[PDB]
Amino acid sequence: QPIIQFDAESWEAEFTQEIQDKAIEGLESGSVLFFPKLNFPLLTEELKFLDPTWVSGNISYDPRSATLKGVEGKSEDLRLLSGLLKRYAEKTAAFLHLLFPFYGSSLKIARTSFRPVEISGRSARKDDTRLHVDAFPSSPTGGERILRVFSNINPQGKPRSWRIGEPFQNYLNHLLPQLSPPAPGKRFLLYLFGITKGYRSLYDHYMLELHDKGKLDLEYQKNSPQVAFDFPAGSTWIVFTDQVLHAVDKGQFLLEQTFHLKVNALKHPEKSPLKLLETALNKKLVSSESFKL
Ligand SMILES: [Fe+3]
Repeated sequence: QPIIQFDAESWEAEFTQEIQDKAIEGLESGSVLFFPKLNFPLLTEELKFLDPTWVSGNISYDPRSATLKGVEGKSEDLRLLSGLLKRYAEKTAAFLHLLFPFYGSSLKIARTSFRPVEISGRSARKDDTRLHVDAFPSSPTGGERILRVFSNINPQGKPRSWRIGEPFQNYLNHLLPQLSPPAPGKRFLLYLFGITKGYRSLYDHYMLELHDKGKLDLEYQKNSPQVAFDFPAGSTWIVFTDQVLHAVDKGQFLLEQTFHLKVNALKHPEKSPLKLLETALNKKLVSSESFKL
């Protein structure tokens, strides 16, 4: 069940335990949780930002530090834009705490993003029209999960077209023969040189290889099992993007919020990419891992 549909229409929705169960089981199994009626409204004063020219170098906001990046302009405009992204951070965070009480306080918010550039007009590694799991060369996770909340805020009713691929285990299996260990010492140099933020764990190395090799595998991109789904304007969806194979084909105006979650906070840690990779390669893939006696 690549997509599980939910009825919630409010960011302050109260959830029964049955729906909370459905959500966590689905999320952890690598489904997209889809909320067709959960719209994220904009203030009249924010409507001006529905314009791709605000991107100056893909605008980001760090709720932890209340800092906005990737955009230039007058102070008042940056203030408004920061307010928009801040509100998205707040609402998504509240919603996740209402929906996933099992995770308790283990949900750690990360960066908020506003994507006002049209997708259809968009290197092979960066081509997000190619199925991939999320892995960022400059930003290793150390095994932590990448959980994202997305909202289509297109004011012309245009959907956001995605493709959803096969389960992670199948993707990993398909690509296994192409995986290779890192060159000795190379990850340490990336760290010393500031190319990576923190040290790239072996887990991160392998997720990057899956991401990259998968994107270059043209036969796989073309022929692997995948479903095309249009997320309507005014909808929201929630995905472990390090586990769900995904690609975006068209659309414009998206808010996105990243959260991180430690593997030991999961209901079924064995389903995580970290544990699946550690099992497949029979080794510990993050050196900083906690040790269970
Ligand atoms: Fe992605």
